[PDB]
Amino acid sequence: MGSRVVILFTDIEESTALNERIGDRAWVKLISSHDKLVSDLVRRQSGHVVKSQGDGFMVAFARPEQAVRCGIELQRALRRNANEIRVRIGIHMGRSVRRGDDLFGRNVAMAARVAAQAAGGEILVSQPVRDALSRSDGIRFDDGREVELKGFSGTYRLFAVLAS
Amino acid sequence: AMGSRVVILFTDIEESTALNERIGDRAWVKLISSHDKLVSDLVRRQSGHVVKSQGDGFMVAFARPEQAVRCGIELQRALRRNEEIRVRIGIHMGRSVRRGDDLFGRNVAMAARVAAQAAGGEILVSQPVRDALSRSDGIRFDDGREVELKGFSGTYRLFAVLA
Ligand SMILES: Nc1nc2c(ncn2[C@@H]2O[C@H](COP(=O)(O)OP(=O)(O)OP(=O)(O)O)[C@@H](O)[C@H]2O)c(=O)[nH]1
Ligand SMILES: Nc1nc2c(ncn2[C@@H]2O[C@H](COP(=O)(O)OP(=O)(O)OP(=O)(O)O)[C@@H](O)[C@H]2O)c(=O)[nH]1
Ligand SMILES: [Ca+2]
Ligand SMILES: [Ca+2]
Ligand SMILES: [Cl-]
Repeated sequence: MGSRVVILFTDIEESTALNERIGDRAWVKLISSHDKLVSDLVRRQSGHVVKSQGDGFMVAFARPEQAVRCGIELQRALRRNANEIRVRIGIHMGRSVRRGDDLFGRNVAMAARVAAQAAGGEILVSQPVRDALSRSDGIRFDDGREVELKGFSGTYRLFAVLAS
Repeated sequence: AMGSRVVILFTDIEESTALNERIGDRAWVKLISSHDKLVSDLVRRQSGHVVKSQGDGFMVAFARPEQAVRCGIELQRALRRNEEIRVRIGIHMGRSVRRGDDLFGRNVAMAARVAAQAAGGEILVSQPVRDALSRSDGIRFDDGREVELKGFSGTYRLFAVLA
């Protein structure tokens, strides 16, 4: 049930406080610019922005390498811009159900919680994504850390992407 | 805060992930599709407009606060009539920027925080909503509770609808 897909979630760290700080006029411009940045970078990695969930986006890729490369590029771009917003990025892969312009299923929820575990400026991936990229000549991960994810039983090991 | 005055309602299913894990994707997708249909129908009955589906819920715009509250009341009633789904409902009003079929601004964020504060089966409204319904619209509230909302300074008094 469901087609295999790689799901990437983004989320701006403390976006409400930011909005309150800079005001709605500045916020609308900021988020408009951010939307364009993400959309552009996703299309460069042949991804698809499924929808804008909260202060971020749900993005679908066919291959985990594309998702990680996208996340790496986004974090680089946001760092360049600051010279400020920090974004969390989470990536998970598995089967999920398509419904119009949306994806449903436990693996969508899992991807969202992986992103929620990430610090601002960090890209976290689930164990299946890390394992799928175990032999990448360019992508590098840390040793991972164990967490429990809301709504799920057991423990999960999440891995941070180490970019050059 | 900028834009036009709008009443924003958020719905959010309580512990939807645990529910999904319990019944599986096949059953969950069937359940959420049914739920989407239910919410859409009830929103339209009160002249509301579903702006988008935020998480396992919806962001909905209404012109008047009584419309939003009546929608919430009817939704909670319908879910009770009904694999059990409990939903938090939060309602706030204020100026927000409406562009590209979306709503932006601090009052959107505030509405989301109000919904997050609500218990499953509860309809919580901000003080501006409560004050706007002081007239006999056939709606009653509790005495309110004072809480901190993430991202905002100070406290806010939120009122539960007594249906
Ligand atoms: N919770 C929720 N938020 C939504 C929804 N739709 C749009 N949003 C937006 O998502 C934002 C929610 O902020 P959060 O990400 O939960 O919290 P934050 O202020 O960024 O703080 P962090 O915990 O660091 O992320 C609001 O500003 C809303 O405008 C929705 O359906 N549910
Ligand atoms: N966090 C987050 N979730 C999203 C987003 N877009 C869609 N979702 C879905 O919304 C659901 C979020 O789960 P939560 O509402 O935070 O948690 P829950 O399991 O319902 O438990 P509660 O805290 O009681 O609501 C998941 O099923 C996600 O797949 C998004 O942009 N951010
Ligand atoms: Ca955020
Ligand atoms: Ca929920
Ligand atoms: Cl979590």
